[PDB]
Amino acid sequence: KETAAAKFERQHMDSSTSAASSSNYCNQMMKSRNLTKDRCKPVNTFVHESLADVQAVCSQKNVACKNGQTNCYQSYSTMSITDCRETGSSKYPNCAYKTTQANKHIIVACEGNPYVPVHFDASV
Repeated sequence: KETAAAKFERQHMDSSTSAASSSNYCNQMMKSRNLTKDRCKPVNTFVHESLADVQAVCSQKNVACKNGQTNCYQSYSTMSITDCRETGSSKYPNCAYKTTQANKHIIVACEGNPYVPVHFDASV
């Protein structure tokens, strides 16, 4: 079955674009990445960087995860990201999101060997 590292790439990476180009970006990407298959996921962030730069965060600033775990890392640099949050008209299966583009540091949780990101914690 899908690994946790492959699932983080499917849910959070979009190296093919530099930034969201229109208000429809979240609607199209949440659907195409299959995140609205069983239900509408309420929030999700896409990161518009190369996978090598996001995997490198695992060896950057170790910080506590919002749930208290200590295998989280904060990127030293800000990154281009897109926040997708479910709107008031969202109704399964036609899930609807608001697209917000921003430049922030990201926080991920890492595991394994190679040690790579497997959960997107927060952006700050």
